[PDB]
Amino acid sequence: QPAHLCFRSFVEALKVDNDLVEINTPIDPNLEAAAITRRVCETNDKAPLFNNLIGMKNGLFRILGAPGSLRKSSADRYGRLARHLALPPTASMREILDKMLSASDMPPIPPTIVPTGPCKENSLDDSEFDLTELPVPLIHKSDGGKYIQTYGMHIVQSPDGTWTNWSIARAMVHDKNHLTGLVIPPQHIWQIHQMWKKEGRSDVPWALAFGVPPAAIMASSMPIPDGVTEAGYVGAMTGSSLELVKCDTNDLYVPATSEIVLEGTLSISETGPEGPFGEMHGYIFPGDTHLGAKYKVNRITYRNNAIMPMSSCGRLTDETHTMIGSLAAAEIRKLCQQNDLPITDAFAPFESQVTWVALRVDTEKLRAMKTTSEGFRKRVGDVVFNHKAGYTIHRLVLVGDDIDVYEGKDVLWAFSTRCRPGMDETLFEDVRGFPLIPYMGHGNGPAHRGGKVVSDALMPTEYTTGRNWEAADFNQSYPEDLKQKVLDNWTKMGFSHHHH
Amino acid sequence: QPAHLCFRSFVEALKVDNDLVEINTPIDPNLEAAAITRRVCETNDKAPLFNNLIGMKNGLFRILGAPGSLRKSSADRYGRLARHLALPPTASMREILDKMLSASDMPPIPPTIVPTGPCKENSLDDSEFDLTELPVPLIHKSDGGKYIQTYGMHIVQSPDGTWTNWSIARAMVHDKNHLTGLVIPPQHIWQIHQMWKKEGRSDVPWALAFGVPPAAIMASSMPIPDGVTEAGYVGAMTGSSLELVKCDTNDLYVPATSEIVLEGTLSISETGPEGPFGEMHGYIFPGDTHLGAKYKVNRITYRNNAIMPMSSCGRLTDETHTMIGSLAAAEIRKLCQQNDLPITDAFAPFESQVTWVALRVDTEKLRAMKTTSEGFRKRVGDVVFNHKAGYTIHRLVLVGDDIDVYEGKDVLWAFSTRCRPGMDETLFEDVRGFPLIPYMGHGNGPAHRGGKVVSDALMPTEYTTGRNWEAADFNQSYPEDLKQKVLDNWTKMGFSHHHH
Ligand SMILES: Cc1cc2c3c(c1C)C(C)(C)C[C@H]1C[C@@H](c4ccccc4)[C@]4(C(=O)NC(=O)N=C4N2C[C@H](O)[C@H](O)[C@H](O)COP(=O)(O)O)N31
Ligand SMILES: Cc1cc2c3c(c1C)C(C)(C)C[C@H]1C[C@@H](c4ccccc4)[C@]4(C(=O)NC(=O)N=C4N2C[C@H](O)[C@H](O)[C@H](O)COP(=O)(O)O)N31
Ligand SMILES: [K+]
Ligand SMILES: [K+]
Ligand SMILES: [K+]
Ligand SMILES: [K+]
Ligand SMILES: [Mn+2]
Ligand SMILES: [Mn+2]
Repeated sequence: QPAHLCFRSFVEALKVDNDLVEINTPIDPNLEAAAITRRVCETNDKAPLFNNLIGMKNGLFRILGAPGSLRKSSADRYGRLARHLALPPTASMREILDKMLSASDMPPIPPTIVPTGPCKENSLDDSEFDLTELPVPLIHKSDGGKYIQTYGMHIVQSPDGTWTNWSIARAMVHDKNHLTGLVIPPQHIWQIHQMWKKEGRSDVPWALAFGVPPAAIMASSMPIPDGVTEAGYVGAMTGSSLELVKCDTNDLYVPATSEIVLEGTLSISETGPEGPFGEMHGYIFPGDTHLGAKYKVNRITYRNNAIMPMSSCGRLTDETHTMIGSLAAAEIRKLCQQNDLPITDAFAPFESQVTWVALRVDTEKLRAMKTTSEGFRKRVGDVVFNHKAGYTIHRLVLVGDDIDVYEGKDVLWAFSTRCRPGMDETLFEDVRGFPLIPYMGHGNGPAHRGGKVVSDALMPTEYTTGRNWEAADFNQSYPEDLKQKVLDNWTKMGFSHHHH
Repeated sequence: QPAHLCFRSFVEALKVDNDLVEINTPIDPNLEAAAITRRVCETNDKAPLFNNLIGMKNGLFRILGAPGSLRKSSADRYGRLARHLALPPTASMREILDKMLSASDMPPIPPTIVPTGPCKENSLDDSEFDLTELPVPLIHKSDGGKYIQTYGMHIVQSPDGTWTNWSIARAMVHDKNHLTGLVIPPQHIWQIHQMWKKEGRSDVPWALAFGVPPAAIMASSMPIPDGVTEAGYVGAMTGSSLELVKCDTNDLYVPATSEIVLEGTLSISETGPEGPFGEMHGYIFPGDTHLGAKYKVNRITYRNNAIMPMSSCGRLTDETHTMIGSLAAAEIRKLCQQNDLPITDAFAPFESQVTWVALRVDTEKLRAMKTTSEGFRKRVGDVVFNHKAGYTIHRLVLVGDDIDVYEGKDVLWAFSTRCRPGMDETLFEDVRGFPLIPYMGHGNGPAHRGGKVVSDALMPTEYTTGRNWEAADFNQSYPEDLKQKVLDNWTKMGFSHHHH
């Protein structure tokens, strides 16, 4: 099975790529696995595969850390993401995001039901497992639980059957047969949960599949539109119908090659302690436990020699930056274009802890609009910050065509030099805020509202007659023939490779 | 003579350090020298010494580019600055800035007059030179003149004789015997000029010395207080009285080992076209010529085989970042402490194009103040943005004790995650602004006023009971014994030197 369609194949891909380290000696899921993974993520090292995890019994489970993190080289920086999608490992960020958006004006390719698959190789009933006895990781030393769920996909369906959503949301072990986790607005798992709560008749049928097709986990991390079933979007993106098996204890369908599947219910009434967790913005607030959603597990099915993917998230750079930020940016780019805004590109700079998105403007188009910064900033911020795709993003930075938004150095340069603090900015206090950012949930104002800004790093003549500077850099402040002479004589003179 | 006290010795130091490239084949001062230098600065390469400059005649002149720019290695990143000051080449930024501040509560060591020095080895009168016939560089292709003066020191004295100021301000050739240059408030060359203009009797006696003692050019780039004669401050800093010779045509005194000295007058009446120039923030606005100050040159004296230092300034990283930003930050640190503010450290992040300063707060002291963000932000911004040392800086970022302000990644992390846009900020519109920033002089508001902000990246409990998080990083989210085990087994397991 191809790497983008089968997690087990994905693991082999990483091995083939010389992007894997297999650890075959015993590793403790109490902190040690996650510490090694953290170090990998902070240094862009190879992904770790823990084949001998202390507490693994009856095939549950191995761990793969850092599945969507960065490689050291510039040439294949995003190669792990490219391996989620059948792209060359040198694929650019633009190419990855375009692949992720490609299905947005394609017909869905609905999934194909097959009678069995590897995820049915082993099963444990309601008398045979205990989630407290599995080798679930403690990821950060102050976490409020053992976070089994950092890289699987929750599956929930609307009561009417018309929308089946796939998404990542964290969850931790509560007891032998329950998890607790985040289920918060405006996320689709929350929107669906609310539908079941209003109906009031039953708990939500649920499955949580770990080690799913890599293309599927990418869509699970992207804010594709309300009502859109991720399976059919992934089908369209990959050009193939995904093969799904029915759960044993409910009528939901899981990828046939899922490594581990939990089947059960998401309560419409009960809650339990959840968190704290070392989160995407780089912090944990010890003791900050709050009531979260409560999941009951009725059955576990799994592959022989099952592998659990794990994100050891926190400070730069991990899946919460490479996937949450970039995939929200991609959706925001499309949203802006669908609102007739002249945006060519969007990216969430890593430097911003993925809290900013830089929007590259087609300034030819802007000029034809015959508008001003105040008006344009307002328009852009109303589109983005009133939409779910803008939820996680607190600062938008508008830049002109000379800036490569995928290069954080250049975004920081433009922001710092072209946007006058205050005057060139519009604050948005009456929009949904992202409480996980420390300055929101642990800050001086309302955790859930405001704290957003559009920062205009367009210069005045970019609205009127055209750019009126040249950069004071080697590229722009010297003629072509001179630059090439300099480069051709560089090592001759005594000064100092792309792949590396 | 020691490297910090003699430019010629400094050049040898760089050679000894394996930090110099000597180019002995003909190099054109029309763009080529500056293009090579620009490339050096954008790649942290070795400093170029152009020994065969097309147009050099009778010993005027060789060029040294990138005298205060960065080295590639992390261990000796700031080694060129350390060589200005007799510091080890591995000296940290903190150590360099502390050296630059050390003289601020020392008695001055006034200069020593000596009857001659190398700067008198050759001379040209008022019938023997023509500044249009020297190999003055064209530094950027759209510059409005040939900028002879990018790394020399202007010398001007108050009419009463009590203050002799040394400072860098740019200047370009106007004609055979005049320059034009920037002389703008609140700079000391402007303050002194204004004193002479109010007296109204004569033009200002002036000298411009190139290739001065490196310790002297560092102080020339620092906003030490009004009325303080830089020579005596450098004397105190270095523990030695600087040796100065009298000019031939006026009564000012220049360093005995200056490479090149121009003697003349700074007009109190005349102006001439100046600029545009590829400036520190990374831009040139072609055609943006304005009237600047006008200098008359009456005499040139110079060393045999004179060397002219040159800054090919613009995008990161050159002297306008390493020296302007850092030295303003140092002064701001002291200013804050002298105002009873609990600041331990200050630095202008390169990422900000040196337009921000990050201020590290002793939060134990802050807590004892029993204050709030609004009040504290106001206090800090009133101290800094009403003072000359704050002139160039448009954003101050307050951070707690866990942040190393000399590490721009960490400043960006803290800013992005701990300062709520709007609410956690105070805007300052009625302070002097820095017009050279594009968003000021070429922006939507007054070029000379406002556009400043204090951004509070202190979290709420840093004012009250203490930090209440731990970072989600390898350092903080794992116990010591585990971290050390991970590190000790890192290469054993299969994962991947300080000097490199
Ligand atoms: C890639 C990835 C995404 C995550 C998360 C993680 C990783 C690795 C972990 C490691 C588990 C950390 C936390 C961080 C935490 C978080 C919470 C909200 C927003 C962003 C992050 C959260 C989470 O716990 N809950 C949640 O609601 N959304 C998350 N997303 C974002 C969602 O996958 C993304 O928003 C999708 O678009 C949802 O799908 P939908 O559009 O509703 O169908 N997690
Ligand atoms: C290191 C350095 C400093 C510079 C400059 C340069 C370099 C290399 C060049 C390459 C020439 C580029 C321009 C950029 C330009 C600029 C203008 C104003 C402020 C900052 C930069 C300016 C300049 O042209 N004029 C000016 O007024 N001050 C400058 N400084 C700052 C001053 O040396 C610094 O401010 C000192 O504190 C002054 O001394 P004082 O305290 O008055 O005794 N230049
Ligand atoms: K999704
Ligand atoms: K602007
Ligand atoms: K000075
Ligand atoms: K704050
Ligand atoms: Mn969805
Ligand atoms: Mn001064």
